[PDB]
Amino acid sequence: TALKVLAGKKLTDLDPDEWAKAQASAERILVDVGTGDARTAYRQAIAHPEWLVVGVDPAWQRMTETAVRAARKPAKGGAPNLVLVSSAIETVPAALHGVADEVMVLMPWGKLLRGVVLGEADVLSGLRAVAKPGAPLEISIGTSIWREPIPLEIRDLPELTPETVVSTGLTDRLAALGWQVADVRLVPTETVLHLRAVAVDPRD
Repeated sequence: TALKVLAGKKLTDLDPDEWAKAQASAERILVDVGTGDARTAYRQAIAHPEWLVVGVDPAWQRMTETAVRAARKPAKGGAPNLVLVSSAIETVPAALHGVADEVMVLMPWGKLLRGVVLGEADVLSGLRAVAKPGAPLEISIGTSIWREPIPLEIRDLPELTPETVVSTGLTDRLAALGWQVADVRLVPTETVLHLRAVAVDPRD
């Protein structure tokens, strides 16, 4: 019920009332699903102190170094608006339901990457669950991963292009789970596939 949040190197139960207070005080709430070492989320947190930047990742021990520098005083690189949550997107806590003004999936790997490419329901629904209505979903995937050697988790999958996003039915599956595709574009450095969706009612 309380979020399992990082406090430096240790894991912590975040006080449900403090969690609500932080959201209210924030002008915008941004959720980074799949953070890695979460230093991208940290840079965002430092760049936008009025934003509540929530980093979500199951591998919480890789975020610890960032969590340490974030826990410091403001004069030494502290980011009190950064919240690193230990969780998978497939099984998100109820405290994370509908909290996001924006959901980002930047350079995913493993199940998150494969889930996004294939359009797995458990992943897409988990992404949808944390978003407020009208919230944008940003997915960024570097297309260099389909060069050899190709990572195992997308090894059997054809390269994701704007045309394949449609032809594979990924767009349909996003639509059936509450995500309305707004834009898809290749951006070259390495080409980066950008997908933009908006949180809506699940149709088909």
